[PDB]
Amino acid sequence: TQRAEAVMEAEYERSEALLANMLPGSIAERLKSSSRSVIADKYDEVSVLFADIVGFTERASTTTPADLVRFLNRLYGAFDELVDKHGLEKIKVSGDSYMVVSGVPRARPDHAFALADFALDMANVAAALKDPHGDPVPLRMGMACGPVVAGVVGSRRFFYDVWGDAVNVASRMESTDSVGRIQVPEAMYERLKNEFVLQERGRIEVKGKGVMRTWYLIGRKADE
Amino acid sequence: TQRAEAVMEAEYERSEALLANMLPGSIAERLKSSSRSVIADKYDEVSVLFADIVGFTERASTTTPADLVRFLNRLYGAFDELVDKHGLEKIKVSGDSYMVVSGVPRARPDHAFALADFALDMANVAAALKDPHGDPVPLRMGMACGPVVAGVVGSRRFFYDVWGDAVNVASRMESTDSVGRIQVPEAMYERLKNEFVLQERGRIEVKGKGVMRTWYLIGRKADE
Ligand SMILES: CNc1ccccc1C(=O)O[C@H]1[C@@H](O)[C@H](n2cnc3c(=O)[nH]c(N)nc32)O[C@@H]1COP(=O)(O)OP(=O)(O)OP(=O)(O)O
Ligand SMILES: CNc1ccccc1C(=O)O[C@H]1[C@@H](O)[C@H](n2cnc3c(=O)[nH]c(N)nc32)O[C@@H]1COP(=O)(O)OP(=O)(O)OP(=O)(O)O
Ligand SMILES: [Mn+2]
Ligand SMILES: [Mn+2]
Ligand SMILES: [Mn+2]
Ligand SMILES: [Mn+2]
Repeated sequence: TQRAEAVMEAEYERSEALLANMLPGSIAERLKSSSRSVIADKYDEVSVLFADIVGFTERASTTTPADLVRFLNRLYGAFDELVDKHGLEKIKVSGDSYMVVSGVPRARPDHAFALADFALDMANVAAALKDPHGDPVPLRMGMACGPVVAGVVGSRRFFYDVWGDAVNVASRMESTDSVGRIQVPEAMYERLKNEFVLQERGRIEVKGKGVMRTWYLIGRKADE
Repeated sequence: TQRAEAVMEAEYERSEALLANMLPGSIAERLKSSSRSVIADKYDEVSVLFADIVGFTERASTTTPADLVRFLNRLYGAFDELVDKHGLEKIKVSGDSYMVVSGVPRARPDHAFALADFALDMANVAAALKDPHGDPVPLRMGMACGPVVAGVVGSRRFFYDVWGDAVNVASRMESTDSVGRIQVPEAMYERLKNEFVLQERGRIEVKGKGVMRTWYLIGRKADE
């Protein structure tokens, strides 16, 4: 029975390790509580980041669809290493778009700073990496902070997603960005300007907000 | 020892039941195994659908953020039962977006017809129901077909997903679609046209493909 008792726990360890990989800590437990209630938690202030590969579909002429997924897995493996180093939250991946959130599931007041350190690190990572044909991997990166709702929707193939205004403006900060830069709205610049160094881009038209003044994040302030 | 076995059996069962709903079973094993290969399998003939709710962010003015998440779970959970009815593959609910696939894991000659019957059924069920404020639920829908790659990318937050040209043009079919219509490209039209009624929209600009002749799925043909 020991040859089965040890194997049942070895299979439990593998199962728990997968669930852990796919879901944040508290979320996996909530989904095993066998609570019929839905997971929708309000968060007062979180920072969200989107990073998106510049001209990914043009690569479909020189690269096969399977090698493009092998590319994504390689590049995301490098980014996943970086999210663990910074202790942040990877939410999801939408093709060539990588979403990282700071301040969920465990809220933290320095969310903005931590994501800003992350974005600058991510910039240095992609800058060092080559696509399937030895060429560079250009990125558009945008951030935003604010009230968000995080939770799990649906009965199958579910994940912990986050919804809110800050995901909507961070999405625009990324799409409206010039390749190689980290774009932030006026609201985040206000949060960052004390510890970070930023360059004013100017006015920008948002797809659902209107017109905003934007800033580019270049690095931490010199400690001297 | 007696009470120890009683709880440990149940805990093992929670993880397995949770895990069962989270991924296709054989990909969960490939993920629990020590394989260094990319979980990426090529599939020839698959149809992909993208749905997205029209003006979701604006509903936050009348509905609380958590009731919006509860709504998304009520709405897409209803469609989750419709995918099963049609024997298709739900990929995810991301933001207010939904991805359903036809032709993975098992290939079916009617992959395009089965997903077209599903989208039309989905458009009828959405039309028959209200949002929490009592207003209608207008959707944008896009469909496409062709060779696809299905699997998992990255080392953290494993999620079973689908990539390819079909998922690229289905997302553009949805984003560029008029509200309440189901948009498909010329290639998809050419597949459906002998069992379904289609109306040409015409040549429209789509990102990464140029100018495409698009159509609107209207409904099934009168079998006399
Ligand atoms: C033959 N095409 C592919 C083969 C293998 C893997 C991916 C593709 C592919 O075309 O991926 C694209 C979308 O399907 C894929 N994609 C986007 N959203 C989703 C999504 O939500 N799900 C999946 N599975 N794939 C998605 O991302 C890719 C890039 O989309 P963007 O919209 O970001 O544009 P871009 O070419 O990079 O130029 P630009 O953005 O700088 O203007
Ligand atoms: C204050 N906003 C909210 C409060 C509670 C619940 C949801 C929201 C909200 O705005 O959710 C949006 C994103 O935060 C949330 N979201 C989560 N992840 C993502 C993501 O990766 N991308 C985007 N764009 N949005 C995301 O999805 C939601 C819908 O996004 P869309 O841009 O598709 O819809 P729309 O702009 O309302 O209308 P239309 O253009 O479709 O007509
Ligand atoms: Mn891109
Ligand atoms: Mn993208
Ligand atoms: Mn929407
Ligand atoms: Mn969306």
